[PDB]
Amino acid sequence: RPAFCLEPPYAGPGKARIIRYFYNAKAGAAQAFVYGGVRAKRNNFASAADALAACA
Repeated sequence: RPAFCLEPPYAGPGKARIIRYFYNAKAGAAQAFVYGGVRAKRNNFASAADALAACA
């Protein structure tokens, strides 16, 4: 799998409250986190299905 799939989630400095998904390779799962709306990293998906498609 791509290296970015190993990143922990990055909320960023923004104050928005947007649910996004990251791939947790240790758990083999797509997991929800709250994203602040700015400075997204690569392991940041709109849905669990998208995270799994890229990283599973």
